Amino acid sequence: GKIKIGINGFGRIGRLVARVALQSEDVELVAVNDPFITTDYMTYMFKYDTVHGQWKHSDIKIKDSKTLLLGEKPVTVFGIRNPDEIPWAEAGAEYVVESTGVFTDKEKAAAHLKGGAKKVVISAPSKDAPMFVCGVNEDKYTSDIDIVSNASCTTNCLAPLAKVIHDNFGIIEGLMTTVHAITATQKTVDGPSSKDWRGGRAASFNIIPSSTGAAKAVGKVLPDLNGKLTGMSFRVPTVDVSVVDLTVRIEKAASYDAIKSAIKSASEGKLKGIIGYVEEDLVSTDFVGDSRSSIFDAKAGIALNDNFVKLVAWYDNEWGYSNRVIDLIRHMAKTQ
Amino acid sequence: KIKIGINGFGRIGRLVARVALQSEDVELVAVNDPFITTDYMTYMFKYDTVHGQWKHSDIKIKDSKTLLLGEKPVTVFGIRNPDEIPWAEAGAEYVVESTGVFTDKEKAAAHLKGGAKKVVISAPSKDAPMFVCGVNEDKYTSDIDIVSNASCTTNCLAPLAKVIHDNFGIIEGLMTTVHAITATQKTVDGPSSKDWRGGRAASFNIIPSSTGAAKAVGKVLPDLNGKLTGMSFRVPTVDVSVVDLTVRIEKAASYDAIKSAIKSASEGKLKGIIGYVEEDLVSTDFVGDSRSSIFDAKAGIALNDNFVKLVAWYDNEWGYSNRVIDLIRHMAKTQ
Amino acid sequence: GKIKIGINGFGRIGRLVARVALQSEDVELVAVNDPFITTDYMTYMFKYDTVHGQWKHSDIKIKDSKTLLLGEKPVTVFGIRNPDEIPWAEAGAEYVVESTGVFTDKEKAAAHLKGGAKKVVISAPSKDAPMFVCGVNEDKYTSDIDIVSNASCTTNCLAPLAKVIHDNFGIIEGLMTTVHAITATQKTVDGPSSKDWRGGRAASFNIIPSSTGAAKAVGKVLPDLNGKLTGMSFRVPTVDVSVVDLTVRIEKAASYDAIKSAIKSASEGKLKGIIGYVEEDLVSTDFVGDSRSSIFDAKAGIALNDNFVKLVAWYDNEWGYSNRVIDLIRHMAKTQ
Amino acid sequence: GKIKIGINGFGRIGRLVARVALQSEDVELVAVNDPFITTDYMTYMFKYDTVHGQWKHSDIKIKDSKTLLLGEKPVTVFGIRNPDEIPWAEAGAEYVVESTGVFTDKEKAAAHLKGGAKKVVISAPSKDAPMFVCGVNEDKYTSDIDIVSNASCTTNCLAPLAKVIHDNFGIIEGLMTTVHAITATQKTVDGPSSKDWRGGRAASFNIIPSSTGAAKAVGKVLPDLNGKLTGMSFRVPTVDVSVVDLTVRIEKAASYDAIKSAIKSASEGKLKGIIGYVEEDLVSTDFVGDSRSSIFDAKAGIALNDNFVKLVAWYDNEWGYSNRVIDLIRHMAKTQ
Ligand SMILES: NC(=O)c1ccc[n+]([C@@H]2O[C@H](COP(=O)([O-])OP(=O)(O)OC[C@H]3O[C@@H](n4cnc5c(N)ncnc54)[C@H](O)[C@@H]3O)[C@@H](O)[C@H]2O)c1
Ligand SMILES: NC(=O)c1ccc[n+]([C@@H]2O[C@H](COP(=O)([O-])OP(=O)(O)OC[C@H]3O[C@@H](n4cnc5c(N)ncnc54)[C@H](O)[C@@H]3O)[C@@H](O)[C@H]2O)c1
Ligand SMILES: NC(=O)c1ccc[n+]([C@@H]2O[C@H](COP(=O)([O-])OP(=O)(O)OC[C@H]3O[C@@H](n4cnc5c(N)ncnc54)[C@H](O)[C@@H]3O)[C@@H](O)[C@H]2O)c1
Ligand SMILES: NC(=O)c1ccc[n+]([C@@H]2O[C@H](COP(=O)([O-])OP(=O)(O)OC[C@H]3O[C@@H](n4cnc5c(N)ncnc54)[C@H](O)[C@@H]3O)[C@@H](O)[C@H]2O)c1
Repeated sequence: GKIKIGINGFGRIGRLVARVALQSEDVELVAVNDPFITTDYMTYMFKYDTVHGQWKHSDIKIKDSKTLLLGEKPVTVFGIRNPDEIPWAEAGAEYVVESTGVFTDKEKAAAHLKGGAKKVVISAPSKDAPMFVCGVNEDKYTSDIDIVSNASCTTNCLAPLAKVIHDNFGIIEGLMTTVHAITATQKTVDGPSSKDWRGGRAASFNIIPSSTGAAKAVGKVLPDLNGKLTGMSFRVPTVDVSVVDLTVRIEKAASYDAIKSAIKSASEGKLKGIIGYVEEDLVSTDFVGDSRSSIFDAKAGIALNDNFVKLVAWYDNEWGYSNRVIDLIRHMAKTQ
Repeated sequence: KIKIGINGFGRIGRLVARVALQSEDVELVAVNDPFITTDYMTYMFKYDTVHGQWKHSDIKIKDSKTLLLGEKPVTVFGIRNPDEIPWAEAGAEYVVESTGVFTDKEKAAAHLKGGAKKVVISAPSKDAPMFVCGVNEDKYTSDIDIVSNASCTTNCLAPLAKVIHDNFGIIEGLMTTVHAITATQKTVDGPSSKDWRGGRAASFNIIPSSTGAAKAVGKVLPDLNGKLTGMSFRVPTVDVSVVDLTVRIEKAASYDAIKSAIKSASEGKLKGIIGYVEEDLVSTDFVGDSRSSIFDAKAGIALNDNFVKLVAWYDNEWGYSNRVIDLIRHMAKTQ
Repeated sequence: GKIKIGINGFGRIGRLVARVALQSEDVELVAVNDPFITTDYMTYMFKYDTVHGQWKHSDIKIKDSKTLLLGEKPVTVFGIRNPDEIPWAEAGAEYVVESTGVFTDKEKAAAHLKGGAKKVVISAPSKDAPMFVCGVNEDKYTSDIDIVSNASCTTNCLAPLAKVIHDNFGIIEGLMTTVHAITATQKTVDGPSSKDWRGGRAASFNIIPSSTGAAKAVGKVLPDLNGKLTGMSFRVPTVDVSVVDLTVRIEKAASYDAIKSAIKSASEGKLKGIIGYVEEDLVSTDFVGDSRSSIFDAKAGIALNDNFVKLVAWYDNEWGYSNRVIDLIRHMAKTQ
Repeated sequence: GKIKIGINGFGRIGRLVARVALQSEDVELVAVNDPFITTDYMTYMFKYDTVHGQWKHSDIKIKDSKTLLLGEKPVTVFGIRNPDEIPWAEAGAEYVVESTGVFTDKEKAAAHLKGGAKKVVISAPSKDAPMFVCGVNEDKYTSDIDIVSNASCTTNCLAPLAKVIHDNFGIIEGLMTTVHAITATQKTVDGPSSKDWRGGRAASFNIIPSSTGAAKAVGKVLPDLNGKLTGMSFRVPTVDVSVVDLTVRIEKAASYDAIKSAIKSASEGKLKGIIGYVEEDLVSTDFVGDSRSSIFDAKAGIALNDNFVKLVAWYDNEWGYSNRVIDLIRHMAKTQ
């Protein structure tokens, strides 16, 4: 080991990927860049979390103007806006997590290579960097690629479920709806959002529809499913945890029980850790802190017939995805 | 000149009263609720968290058993059993059964003992004839004294499905409703014997729930019996819900063809029942909308010409309350 | 014969100040500037509102890139960043409502005079522009003052109440707490807020303590109270409508009924329309749309004794204030 | 050996008092009564919680329809409405936690004795049963008392704070305000609530004033402060964690720093575990899970002068209080 990483954008995903790395045995966080959060403010934002509780694993302290100590393990802090000016090499950061939400293009994210980084993992979909979803197509990653995308948390939820359903029963066509928690891009009160008008309306007092390429993106990581899936979303007044509502038409007829057995076995086999399976009366909060990418809700789903069903799968959009960012880094690091 | 009474002065009861009191043809003459005194009733009727204060008329008490809406008298009852309510004394011909505990045909029929002539159950009934305005209210016959106006969800789903089925032919469909919280839910994790998920804190959880609204469409549109079903997700909003209907259709149709069909329907026969919008609206923009189903053109999406996802809004409280009154109007015109 | 005004910053307050003007008999909105809201987006943001309902008093349309049509009446639209670059006189705007939140300094707010504007009303506290509060000290205004502040929504609620109490009973000292709805400066989720750390935390899932000079500002508009009042604030998960909680030790002993009586008298007299009086079991949503600056809740308060009492007054922080912005302009227009 | 307790009313407090017992080393939960929660349903309500996470401390099994298995320890389950009919003795429950909220009268709670219980601790204020607050007057308890009250969560937060301020500076008089999270007695939508009209209004969409004698109650556990304190509450849209806002006029002049010091000193000494002290930018969710009764927030408070100040103290109305119920039981058992 240890695998040395840096994080650009110490936000919801940035801070949680830090918790995952800090709690790991094989990954070492060595640097964090965010020009909007000072070293001092960084210890506060990292220690306290409205959703995932207070950090109690180690002690948080400031060594100096730009060095955090987690315990004492040292973490360099940067406050640079331009990625091509971040000296990642100085801190030994081999892998950089691009979780700012503004450098998703391959060309922008590649700016990190200038300061000495060897690999960059974009914490969101990318238009030109290849996307990988763990448990679905991460084995397609080749080490000659230096900039990749870990897709969206929604694709990480739907992709695993669709692969199981497709492998077992064959998917003819499917439509997805995700009841999604509010996020950083939304507004507390009605305000401007030029590219997403509905997105500008007060987040916690409205059900706000939105478009999403998360379902269609499944066709990129699973080519056989190209053009057979798409969907949309409804952002709702909850702080975290979202759910996928997949309406699918399958080729091979199968009872609901049959579908439940296929998912259960997958959650216990090759996709253990990625896809979960519950059969209780759970609600959103019960999934806070769940590290799986997709937790199938057995009792919530409903079948119209043996070839037309609606499947339900939860996902802690912040926690599960953050764990997948790390898992993808772990796999890239084990490649070759 | 239609005289009505309301049993259960709750969310639906109070709003149905607002519609009636603001109507020219309907007259509320009596209200019954054992858990709300006459004085408290004036407060619960005047102030509303979501539909604003009532200023249409002055609200005052005359006596302990009589309210005055500006200048019209409204008798107040506090009876527990429906078969003890002297509806006729107040001259109430139609009784809106909105308590939520008397949906059985035989239980609602209790209002007839007090002299009521017809009863309209503000909810689905296991055995009472069901009618949805704009869908099958014309199947109503004057010999029927007890009917169901179905659920707000079914009122949203039914009209829409009828338009798509008649134009395009729905082979199969699955619906999900993102629904506002209601009175049956809890503020904090509490006991809900018949619905565990529903006992969990209402405004701090996405809460899955089962719904018969989709299956009930089969009762008002026979050709869709067994062709639809679904579920629901209760979310942290105070009112206004939305139906997401995914359907496979017989006749191939572009999304634009589907939009115009709905738009046409909204400007014709179903005008006032089904609405059509093509703006970036959100939930609160629908508070106070009297339609049963408001199609969101921009929210919906189609995978191909035979498989699509349609989105329709509905103020579960206000639109339904209006339908309750519309059914009464229709029944009253039925010889 | 109308007072021609313009609005810089088409936000919560700018948009509602616009609703008030458009429906008035004496003020005419002739121009609005907001570099973040295009002309067509402006018609959408103005028409629909999560808290105050849809605009139905008149039709809304776009005459041209650059002109709106509010019930057959034209409103010029600008999208200029720098205030000194706004051609207000072109639109004929005599009064400018500075509601962007970023130009509260008297010398920054004065940039509007460059474009031909004659008077500027800052919709917020100002460190160097004088503050006036309707019902408290607006008559102190003289026509040679060209830049003024309408204070804060909280001071507009606190000032009138404090005045009545002080004039009748004499305030020895007081401490205020405002349980305030969330606003645009807050975040949907745990986000950066360098000047107000607490204010960065998820808005609708936390009680959030906050500093405020609203009680201290009372000294500016009411000299004899200078230094005798101060306070704090808690931001809670509501969309609009706030409440002031004033605890005061008074010089003249008075029963709670006598205190209630003084406030009622004022609400029916000199302070009608500014201070309101309620004796019913109301809650926050019952005040949405109330135009008063301070609605005294007679039942919610409690006195420990005849010289120490806790008084409660509600205020639609958005609507009440917006109406006061207009009332101040009307007053200034009548001066000299 | 172990203090064997029984719980009547498996609600928020009842279930969290159970978690505390089940995690202690000295307390043994042996019986639970709740006629509205079946034995099977009980495991589900006990295991998952919207606020305090999933119970992971020990496994949960159902031995049969009358008993649960928690970490191999049997817990009898009753479903009896009338308290006088619960055979506490049969289970071995010595102390009974009366947490239904309907049997707070001394004579009504005494019903638990006819079934075999020796002591009854009511988890709410009582009109006549002796009230005790750990760290304030729990030593006033005498073995001849079999039925006591552990006061309210609010009085538990305020009393310890007032005791410290009074012992150090002397409290001449004070007025309190509590910004409180919603509770089970409130309603999801505007519904009937005859004894509390405001409390019938939509809980998560309104700021709801409410009366409260939690402040007047301090004079009960703290005789010297009788008639020196009172106040009221504001229920707001949060799921848990409330805060006390105390405005007090003190006798001995003290700078804010000296007051902070006195509180920090008490939090590290005699009142350790009861009173807490924080000097950071925290928000409500940061206190979820805190076991103290009162957490002083140094930075949130403000002083007008050395004799008139506003003190802020947080409390997880659910958790802090549940821990104190166990502590009161511990003290009673230790003073048999
Ligand atoms: N929140 C989720 O549920 C979720 C799940 C999966 C993927 N994502 C994706 O992760 C990304 C970040 O999402 P988030 O919710 O954590 O956002 P966020 O807003 O919480 O965090 C983004 C961080 O980027 C920082 N930042 C801004 N400009 C910067 C710059 N030039 N250099 C360095 N740092 C900068 C910000 O100060 C902020 O702390 C987005 O692309 C998002 O779509 C989010
Ligand atoms: N709220 C909605 O969105 C909605 C929409 C459509 C249909 N419905 C249906 O309407 C019914 C009521 O729903 P709601 O949300 O208005 O509920 P609610 O709880 O707000 O109102 C029900 C009222 O019934 C009263 N009541 C109880 N027992 C009574 C009795 N024996 N006699 C007289 N009155 C009595 C209550 O005191 C209460 O005021 C239910 O069957 C519900 O499923 C609700
Ligand atoms: N919302 C309230 O409760 C309230 C009440 C009283 C006073 N205020 C004060 O009013 C001001 C605005 O508050 P708000 O809640 O309406 O804020 P907001 O964020 O809703 O609106 C501010 C508007 O300013 C625009 N803007 C930004 N930069 C600009 C520029 N250079 N030129 C022109 N427009 C620009 C934005 O695009 C936005 O639409 C603040 O100073 C605030 O303190 C707010
Ligand atoms: N934050 C808080 O919620 C808090 C803090 C301090 C004190 N308290 C007090 O604790 C008590 C309970 O409050 P809660 O919030 O836990 O309420 P809750 O409604 O969550 O729980 C009460 C439980 O009592 C059960 N119950 C009802 N009648 C019963 C009977 N006859 N026999 C046995 N069980 C019965 C219910 O089924 C329910 O599970 C109240 O007196 C309250 O004032 C509450």
